[PDB]
Amino acid sequence: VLRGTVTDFPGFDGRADAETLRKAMKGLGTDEESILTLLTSRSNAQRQEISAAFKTLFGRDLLDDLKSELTGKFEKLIVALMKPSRLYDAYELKHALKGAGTNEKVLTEIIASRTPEELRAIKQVYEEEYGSSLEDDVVGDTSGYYQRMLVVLLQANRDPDAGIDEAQVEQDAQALFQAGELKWGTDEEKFITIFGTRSVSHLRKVFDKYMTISGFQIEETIDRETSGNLEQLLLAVVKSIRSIPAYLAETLYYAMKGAGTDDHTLIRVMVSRSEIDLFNIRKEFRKNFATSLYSMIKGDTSGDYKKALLLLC
Ligand SMILES: [Ca+2]
Ligand SMILES: [Ca+2]
Ligand SMILES: [Ca+2]
Ligand SMILES: [Ca+2]
Repeated sequence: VLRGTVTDFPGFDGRADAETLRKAMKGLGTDEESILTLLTSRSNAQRQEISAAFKTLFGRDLLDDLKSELTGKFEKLIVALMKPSRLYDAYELKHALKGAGTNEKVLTEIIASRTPEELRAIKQVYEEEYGSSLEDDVVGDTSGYYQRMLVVLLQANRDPDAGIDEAQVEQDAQALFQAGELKWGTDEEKFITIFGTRSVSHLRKVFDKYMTISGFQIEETIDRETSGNLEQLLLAVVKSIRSIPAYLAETLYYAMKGAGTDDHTLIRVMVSRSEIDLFNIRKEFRKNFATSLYSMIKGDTSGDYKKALLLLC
């Protein structure tokens, strides 16, 4: 069952909260600790009510005020909290597509881990907000089978979980076996349909059967955690069919491991999942990585940015 770490604050008063925030901002400087503790303990819907209340009481726009007063990764994190939950994934998608080049990592990550229902809603908001079709901007920025696989997934049309046709489980585990042995370089079209179109429970049975045929897990054969956009996507889909919290816990782990931090991914997964499954991601993190998410964040981040992330966690 999915559990998030941010819920609605009981006893919420949008007006009183807008006043605290005004007082924190107003005058020389800023009180970041006041902003930080309030906005991490109100849900996203309550933050939208605070923005509305701030504007009725003061005629000032709350988010421009926050962008004025805050700086750096803390500012980026607060701005991300303030994005309406329904617009945020579409916002991240638009910013990976836009401009020169493209950030394929955010593309793989959101399209492979969002459910068909989330994707239909995202496609809708993206159009409404940006005028173009998510699909046309994706096609405009990606090439090859990576492009094809993304479009397949963007159709939000996986089969229903019902007819476990074990003959087609058999059949599909064979195709993937043969494809794995050829390093996913030969019959792309066959396996893009299997990974994009089958039901989640069919593909779980297919992944079990693959292992019984080969002796190893299917991600062993696709395991190049770098280099090759299609392979990175195949890996994100296999991982998300098994468990979307486990896959998102893993991208968090790799955002902090080594020199530096991928603060954009750390902010994106912490914020986008705070009210969906961040608790499940936490449990998966500890289980698969033998460290709690809190402790890795704490050693990897500093200042008010750290304080706010630890309160979200
Ligand atoms: Ca000020
Ligand atoms: Ca200050
Ligand atoms: Ca681009
Ligand atoms: Ca690091």
